[PDB]
Amino acid sequence: SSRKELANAIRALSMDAVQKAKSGHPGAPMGMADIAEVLWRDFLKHNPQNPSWADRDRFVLSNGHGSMLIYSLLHLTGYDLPMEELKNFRQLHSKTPGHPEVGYTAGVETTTGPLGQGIANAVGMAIAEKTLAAQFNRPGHDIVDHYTYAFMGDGCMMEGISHEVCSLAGTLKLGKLIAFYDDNGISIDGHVEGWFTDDTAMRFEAYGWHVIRDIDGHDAASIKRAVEEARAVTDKPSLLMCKTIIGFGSPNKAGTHDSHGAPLGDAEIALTREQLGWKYAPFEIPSEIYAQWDAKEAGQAKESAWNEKFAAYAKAYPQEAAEFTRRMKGEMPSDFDAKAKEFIAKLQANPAKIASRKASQNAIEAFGPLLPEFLGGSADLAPSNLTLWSGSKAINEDAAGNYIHYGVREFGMTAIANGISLHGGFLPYTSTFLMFVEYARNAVRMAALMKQRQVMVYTHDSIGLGEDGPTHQPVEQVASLRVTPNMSTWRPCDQVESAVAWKYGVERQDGPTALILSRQNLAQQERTEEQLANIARGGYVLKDCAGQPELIFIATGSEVELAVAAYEKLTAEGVKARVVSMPSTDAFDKQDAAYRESVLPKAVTARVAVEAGIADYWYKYVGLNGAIVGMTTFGESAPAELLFEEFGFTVDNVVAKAKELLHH
Amino acid sequence: SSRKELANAIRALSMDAVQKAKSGHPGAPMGMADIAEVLWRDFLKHNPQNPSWADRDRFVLSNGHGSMLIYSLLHLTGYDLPMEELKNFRQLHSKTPGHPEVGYTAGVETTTGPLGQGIANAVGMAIAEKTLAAQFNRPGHDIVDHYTYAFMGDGCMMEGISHEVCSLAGTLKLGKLIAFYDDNGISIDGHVEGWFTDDTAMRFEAYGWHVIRDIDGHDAASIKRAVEEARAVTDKPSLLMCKTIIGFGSPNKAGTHDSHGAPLGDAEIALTREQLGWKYAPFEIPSEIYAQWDAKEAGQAKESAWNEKFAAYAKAYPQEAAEFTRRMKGEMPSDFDAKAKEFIAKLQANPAKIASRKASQNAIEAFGPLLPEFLGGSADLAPSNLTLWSGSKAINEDAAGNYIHYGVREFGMTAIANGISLHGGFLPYTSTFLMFVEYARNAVRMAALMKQRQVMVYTHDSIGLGEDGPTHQPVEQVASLRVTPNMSTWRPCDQVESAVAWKYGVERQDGPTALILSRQNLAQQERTEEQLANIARGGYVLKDCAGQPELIFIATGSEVELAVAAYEKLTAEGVKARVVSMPSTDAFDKQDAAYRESVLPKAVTARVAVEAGIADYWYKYVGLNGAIVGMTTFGESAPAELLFEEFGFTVDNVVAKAKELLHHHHH
Ligand SMILES: COc1ncc(C[n+]2csc(CCOP(=O)(O)OP(=O)(O)O)c2C)c(N)n1
Ligand SMILES: COc1ncc(C[n+]2csc(CCOP(=O)(O)OP(=O)(O)O)c2C)c(N)n1
Ligand SMILES: O=C(CO)[C@@H](O)[C@H](O)COP(=O)(O)O
Ligand SMILES: O=C(CO)[C@@H](O)[C@H](O)COP(=O)(O)O
Ligand SMILES: [Ca+2]
Ligand SMILES: [Ca+2]
Ligand code: NA
Ligand code: NA
Repeated sequence: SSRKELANAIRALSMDAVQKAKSGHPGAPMGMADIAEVLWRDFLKHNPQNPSWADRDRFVLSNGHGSMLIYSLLHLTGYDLPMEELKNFRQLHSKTPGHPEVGYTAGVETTTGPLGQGIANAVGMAIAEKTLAAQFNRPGHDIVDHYTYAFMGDGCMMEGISHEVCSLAGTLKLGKLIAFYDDNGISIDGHVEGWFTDDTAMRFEAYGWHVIRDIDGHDAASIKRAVEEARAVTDKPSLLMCKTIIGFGSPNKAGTHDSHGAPLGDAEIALTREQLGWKYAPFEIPSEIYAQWDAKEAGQAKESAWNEKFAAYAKAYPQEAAEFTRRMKGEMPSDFDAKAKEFIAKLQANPAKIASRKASQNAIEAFGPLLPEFLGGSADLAPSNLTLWSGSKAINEDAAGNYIHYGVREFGMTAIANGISLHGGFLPYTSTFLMFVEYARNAVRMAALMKQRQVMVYTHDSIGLGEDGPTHQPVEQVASLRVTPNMSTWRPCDQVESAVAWKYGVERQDGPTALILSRQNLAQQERTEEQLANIARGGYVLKDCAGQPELIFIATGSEVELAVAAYEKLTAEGVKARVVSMPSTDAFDKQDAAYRESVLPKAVTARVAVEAGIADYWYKYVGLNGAIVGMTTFGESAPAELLFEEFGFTVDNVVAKAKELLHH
Repeated sequence: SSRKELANAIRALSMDAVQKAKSGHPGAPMGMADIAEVLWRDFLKHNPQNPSWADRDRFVLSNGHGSMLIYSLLHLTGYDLPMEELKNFRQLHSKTPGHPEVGYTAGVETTTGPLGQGIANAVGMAIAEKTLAAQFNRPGHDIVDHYTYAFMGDGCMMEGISHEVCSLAGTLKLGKLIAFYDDNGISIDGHVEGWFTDDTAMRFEAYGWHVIRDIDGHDAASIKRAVEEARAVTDKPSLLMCKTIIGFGSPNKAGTHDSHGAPLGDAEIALTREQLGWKYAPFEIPSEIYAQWDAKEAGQAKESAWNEKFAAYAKAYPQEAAEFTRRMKGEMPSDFDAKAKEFIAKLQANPAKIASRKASQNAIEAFGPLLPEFLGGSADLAPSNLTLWSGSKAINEDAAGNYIHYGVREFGMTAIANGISLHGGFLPYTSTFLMFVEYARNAVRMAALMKQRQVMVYTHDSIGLGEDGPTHQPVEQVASLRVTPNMSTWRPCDQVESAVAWKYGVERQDGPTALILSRQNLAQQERTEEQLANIARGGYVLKDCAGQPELIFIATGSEVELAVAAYEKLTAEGVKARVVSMPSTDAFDKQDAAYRESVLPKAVTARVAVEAGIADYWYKYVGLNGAIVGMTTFGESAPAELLFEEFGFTVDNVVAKAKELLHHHHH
């Protein structure tokens, strides 16, 4: 068959699957099919029989609404994605959700949809390949060597995150990153000139990319030559400016916004079949077309050749090969748990009053030698977030390093780190001031949705940061993290809880962990062995009474010391008081009911929550018959001590609120 | 005095104020002082005695950590910002907070700090000036004519939001926007080449800006020439790339990251005075330097001339002049309240089962003729968010229009709209799918912090959107808005609540209002006159029983219909039940204790919340002895009706959960 006919198989499957679902996006798949045919058939290195092959090329669809493009490609090339799944596009529990999801579908590398994040993930995958190659390749043994290809459209280009990640990709000279821009002139509001007029090629040259202008995206020869040129440029990422017609093939809807996001309609599909010369019924693909698209034979040959290369590497570099396998599987060192517990015990035995930002740095220092998979960084806040340890080596200085200077790019950093975690081989950590989680907020959500391990180091957690004032002082950010599905959030009260939280984060296998860390020094609490072991349960009894409590304080982070002081004053008066430290609500909620009852007995309604964050969260644990010593407003610019007084974080106020609650 | 001596007054006040506070940022004020001296003394059109003059130039410090720069300028030029306030930099309830805050300080135009948002606000101020000029100027009467000047640094340039807003500024040919880039080579991690290597000039060329390269930012004559050039270019925004030395004047810290964000130290300040030739003690400024910096006489003259221009305009164009004054003051038309109430009453009397996105469009259509100040838009989702009405006119087509095609730029859109609201003359509305509030999330917070009026139209609010799936289906986003100080969030259950929420939003002068709107059609509920009036109280009794209820359902948005159906089933079985519609938790919480008790009586603990959003929020209203029919997970890609079934939003499940709750209460 001709290359145009092979590409038209994508067009047919895509328009027909959208039509059957009565939902979805035919335009971009139809517009990009010729580009996809060249990339996938002539260049992409992959094995449909093993989508997890460590050295495969990675493909990312940043314009993820065009999901039928990737489903068509996966089906045609021989992945485990049968025609009946394409006939179930957008249907409950199918392998073909409306935007592609990692884990749902063989061969999907990332979850896209939210514009701009796919290209960010691709930048992270390319950073991962470059760094892993530098760490593991040896003379005569280049076990890491693969490309990262991304498709993206006008939406991704308009989004700010594209500026963040493509600027950084230029600095890092990511020569194996090749992006294809679907330059079709159309967005949802219509012809893009009314709102998008950049000289995109000039912009990307300003980032230090190699840019190929004016590619005819409907001409295989033009596309193929451009990809060859891009592959030959090894010191710069490449952008291929592909001029396409959205909805290519449709007489009446090609080149129109109408083709973006609704079924074409039966009559228009019939006219499109006529225009394309496509004679096959919906969901019919002839054996000649499968034979030319199928990648099983070539893919298995390429993966087998790589396996033989890896076996030879392992004979010359046995310890390195074992590390490669461990890290690509995402497994932890066998002795990590024991060594981390030893560190935690040493902290409990040797008290220190330090900020939890510093306790975090100390945990990175302790873990660093044990976790060569770390690939950490901060968004231009290394000396403030405290993300460097003695063994940090920045990848802009040493490609085999373990640290990224992300610049002032919080959203891009977080979505890059999602690509790093998706790639395999690394454990990313990212960092900024907690307030600026709001810049990165949807990438944090995406880490949780995609079940990715990433430690998110968020310092300067409250009014305790002081004079920088209300634009910087978090109030409501922790509450929002706490209610995000699959997110783990820890607000440690001292250096011991900080180390436990770090351990919890690195040991997660199926989602991210946010650490909520202080600028100001935090006192260390005394703990029994049982209490020390129970920090990891997220909530535990720190101070107690004999018998059933009359009053329970629930406190987190920097406010535990305040709650303890109130407990001491009320205990001396003869109140049966308790203090619960709640560093992680999510870990606590996952405990068994007997444990939760032992900490927060259901019969004890006189509960006082104490936290320098938004009060409304705490109704979850205090109900309607308790009290909350929290924030209800933005902060103010002043020294931290005076802010804690101004906002009621005083022993007198905590005691008064407890007494008012006990007097009923 | 020489220009350098006058600039050195800024350097002295800035380093000394930081030193006294033992906190703050001396580097950027010291690096930009010469640029500021030229801009403020030779070009800026302003009156220190009236910071609210409608036609003043607007200045924005996007690198807001350099707050002592703006406090020095305001003090030296004669604003009501006494030296004692500079001595109280970063102290509780001073007029000199660590990052500048609009409202705290005479002459501060916006609250900055969070990088990139100041340049976005400036783009919005420049859009506002261009649009207002096109709407109001008449032949011989150019009553709107002012510049927007912004300072920004490497951090703002790295941030994605700068790409969004500067790309759009290029499309809109904002010739009165002039930005100065503090190109000093330093960020917090050190020398920026390790992480920031853009050819920034070429980037801005790609946006359609007029770029002036390689300006010596310590040479007044060079700066002045560059500003003159930028003013002469009327068809492009301008970027002045000013090469500066961070901490200029400090022998040991100039050009270093150490100068960014800590006091220089007393010993270093002494050496800096010696290098600069600045002899005056901390907080000392001689009368001769005030005489050269003061802007009161020139500012009076400029505003007086403008007032005479406006008087001539008002004689020739009396109705237009009255509209200009009304809109610049942020006042509403005198008949708006009555006309909006008439619309709301007509909707209650004439049911329609439509999506609340459509009810929103219908409210825009109804209000549009009454509110010529609207300056609305969507982030490339006009046909989905339903933000156009018959009178919309995009400003890229006609500069006197009322609508902005923002493109796929949610964060930039929202921070531009903050600039629009700060400028005066307009009532902005912005729009995207609710999920993508997460892209714009800190700009929403900034609108709340700055007490700005903006209506945020967030459609596709739940799993009810269907097949687009979990990356698009909000779950926890509304709860995040609900816990934001000074935010107002409305999740209307029908077209009537939607119109009430729109009215509330446009009439809310001291903060923003988010509308949480459905893709799918919503049933209209029956209401008495009192219930209709009670929608605006945020939470109200929609269905009731005689005597104390056994059970109270609390529901919002699309789930009110489900809660009412469950109420009807249980009522028919003899259960004493009540339904509370809670379109706005923030408005409900602001009602007095007696009203809140009347809706959610403390004696009734068997409370069932029903909302297709994160369950954990609802403990606030149901306590520990109730039930929540909510989401606890991400969504799924499927038809909406199957998702509602899958996730338990069915009459059978709500009734079962309510009966299970009652069984537990009884035993
Ligand atoms: C912030 O994140 C975000 N915001 C909005 C949308 C909705 N949306 C999908 S596509 C597109 C605009 C056009 O995107 P574009 O790639 O040009 O596509 P085609 O129409 O296929 O050419 C828009 C506006 C999204 N998915 N993600
Ligand atoms: C997302 O929002 C955000 N993130 C981080 C910061 C902290 N910060 C202030 S400044 C700067 C980096 C350097 O900013 P830059 O203008 O080059 O300054 P100078 O050091 O004065 O040259 C950084 C990193 C902020 N305020 N806002
Ligand atoms: O610019 C910033 C914050 O935006 C920093 O310079 C801080 O203002 C001070 O840093 P720390 O002393 O809190 O680490
Ligand atoms: O691209 C998008 C959403 O990201 C749109 O095309 C929607 O997928 C369909 O729009 P509505 O029918 O919900 O308005
Ligand atoms: Ca497009
Ligand atoms: Ca700088
Ligand atoms: Na290349
Ligand atoms: Na100009």
